[PDB]
Amino acid sequence: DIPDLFINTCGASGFEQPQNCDHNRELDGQTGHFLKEDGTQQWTVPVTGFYRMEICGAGGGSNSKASGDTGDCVTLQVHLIENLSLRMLIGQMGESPCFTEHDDELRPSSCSKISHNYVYDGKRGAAGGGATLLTVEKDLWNVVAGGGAGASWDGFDMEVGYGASAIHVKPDQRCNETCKAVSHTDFIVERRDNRCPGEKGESTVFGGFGGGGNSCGMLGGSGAGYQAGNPFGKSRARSGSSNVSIDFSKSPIYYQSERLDEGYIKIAFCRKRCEPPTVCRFRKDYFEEEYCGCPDGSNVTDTEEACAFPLVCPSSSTNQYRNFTYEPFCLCNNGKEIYDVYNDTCE
Ligand SMILES: *[C@@H]1O[C@H](CO[C@@H]2O[C@@H](C)[C@@H](O)[C@@H](O)[C@@H]2O)[C@@H](O[C@@H]2O[C@H](CO)[C@@H](O[C@H]3O[C@H](CO)[C@@H](O)[C@H](O[C@H]4O[C@H](CO)[C@@H](O)[C@H](O)[C@@H]4O)[C@@H]3O)[C@H](O)[C@H]2NC(C)=O)[C@H](O[C@@H]2O[C@@H](C)[C@@H](O)[C@@H](O)[C@@H]2O)[C@H]1NC(C)=O
Ligand SMILES: *[C@@H]1O[C@H](CO)[C@@H](O[C@@H]2O[C@H](CO)[C@@H](O)[C@H](O)[C@H]2NC(C)=O)[C@H](O)[C@H]1NC(C)=O
Ligand SMILES: *[C@@H]1O[C@H](CO)[C@@H](O[C@@H]2O[C@H](CO)[C@@H](O)[C@H](O)[C@H]2NC(C)=O)[C@H](O)[C@H]1NC(C)=O
Ligand SMILES: *[C@@H]1O[C@H](CO)[C@@H](O[C@@H]2O[C@@H](C)[C@@H](O)[C@@H](O)[C@@H]2O)[C@H](O)[C@H]1NC(C)=O
Repeated sequence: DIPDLFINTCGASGFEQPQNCDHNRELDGQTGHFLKEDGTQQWTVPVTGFYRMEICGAGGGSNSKASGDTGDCVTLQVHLIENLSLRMLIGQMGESPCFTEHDDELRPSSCSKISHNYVYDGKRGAAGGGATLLTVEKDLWNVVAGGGAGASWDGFDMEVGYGASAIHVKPDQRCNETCKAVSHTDFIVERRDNRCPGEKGESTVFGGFGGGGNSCGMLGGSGAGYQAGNPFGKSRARSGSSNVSIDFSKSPIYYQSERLDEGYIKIAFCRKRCEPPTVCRFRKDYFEEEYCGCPDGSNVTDTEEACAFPLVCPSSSTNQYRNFTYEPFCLCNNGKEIYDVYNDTCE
C-alpha cells in the first residue's frame, strides 16, 4: 500500500543540479526512488499496473518588473511492469539578474530562488526554466515537458539564448552572434557552458537545470523543451514544447501549468479493486477517474467473453499487447510486429 509519488527538485533551483534527496543510493527493501550523481533520478516500478503521470517543466525566472512564464505540463496514463527502471530529469526554474558583493564592490551575477547571497536586483531579462524528461530504455527521452521563458525587462536586443531542445530547431532570424554563442545544445549542461561572450560574461543569467535558456540582455531566456521556446516570440511561443513518444502513451494531454514552480513528476497508483479480467484504469478528463475495464481499454460488453483479443493474427504470428500502451498486436516469429493492418503479413 504505497502513496502517490512526487519526484521533485529536492530543494534545488536554478543552474546547480540536486545534491541531497531522500535516498542518494539504491536500497533493496522498497528499492523505490533515489538521486544519481549526474542530477537525474531513478525509480523502480514496484507493482505491475496502470499509472497516471503528470510531468511538468520548470517555470522561467523573474525580475523586479515581471514574473516568469509557467512550465508546460503533460498528463498521461501508461501501463508499467514491476521492476522496470525509469530515469528522470526534473527541470529547475531559471535564475534571475542580481548583484553580489565580490571583494569590496558589486559585480553583476545570477541568483537562483534558493540563493543565500541575493540582496541586489538587476535590470535585465531572467533565464528560462529547464525541461522535465523521462527515459524508459535510457537511449532517448520518451517524455519531454517544456519549461517557461524567463521574465523580459523593458527593452529589446538579440543578447539572449534558446533553451535546450531534443530535436533540431531552425532559430529565429533575430538569433545572431550572441544568441548562437549562448544557446544550449543538450539538457545536461556544465558550469562554464554558455556564459555571455566578453564583458557581459558576469551579467549572464543562467537557465535552470534541464537546459533553461541563458540571457545576456533585456529579453528573458527561452524555456527548454522538445523544441526550445523562441526568445523573440510572443506569449507561449517563448516557452518550450512537450512531446510523449507514442511507444509510451497513446493519448497524452498537454496543458500549461497554473503555477510558476520547479518541474516535477507526479506518479499515481491505480487503486480501485477490479474483478478479473478487468484492471484499474483512468478515463475522465485528465484521467482523474479510476474505473475497472479491459486493460486494452475496450468495453467488457463487446461479447459474452469479456476482454477477448480483438484481432485475428495471420500465419507465423502470435497474440500480444504492447508493453506500455497495451495496444493489441501480432508478434511475427521473424521479429516483425504487425501492430498494423488487415493487409500486412509476415513477409
Ligand atoms: C547576424 O545577422 C546578420 C544580418 O543579416 C541578416 O539578414 C537576413 C538574412 C536575416 O537573417 C536578418 O534578420 C539578419 O539581420 C547576418 O549577415 C548577413 O548574412 C547573410 C547570410 O545569412 C549575408 O548574405 C549575403 O551574401 C551574398 C551576397 O551576394 C548572397 O549570396 C546572400 O544571399 C543569399 O543566398 C541564398 C539565396 O537562396 C541563401 O543562402 C540566403 O537567402 C542568402 O541570404 C546574401 O545576400 C548578408 O550579406 C549579411 N548581411 C549583412 C548586413 O552583413 C549575420 O551573418 C551571417 O552569418 C551566417 C548566417 C553566415 O552566412 C555568415 O557568413 C553571414 O555573414 C548574422 N550572424 C550570425 C552569427 O547569425
Ligand atoms: C511529437 O513527435 C512526432 C514524431 O517524433 C511529431 O510528428 C511529426 O510531425 C510532422 C508534421 O508536423 C510530420 O510531417 C512528421 O512526419 C512527423 N514525424 C513522425 C516521426 O511521425 C509530432 O508533431 C511531435 N509533436 C510535437 C508537439 O513536437
Ligand atoms: C514486455 O512483454 C514481454 C512479454 O513476453 C516481456 O518479455 C521478456 O523480457 C525479458 C527480457 O528482459 C526476457 O525474459 C524475455 O525476453 C521475455 N520473456 C519471455 C518469456 O519471452 C517483457 O519483459 C515485458 N516488459 C518489458 C519492460 O519489456
Ligand atoms: C463503453 O464504455 C464503458 C465501459 O467501460 C461504458 O460505461 C461504463 O461501464 C462500466 C465500466 C462502469 O464503470 C460504468 O459506470 C461506466 O459508465 C460506456 O457506457 C460504453 N459506451 C457507450 C457509448 O455506451
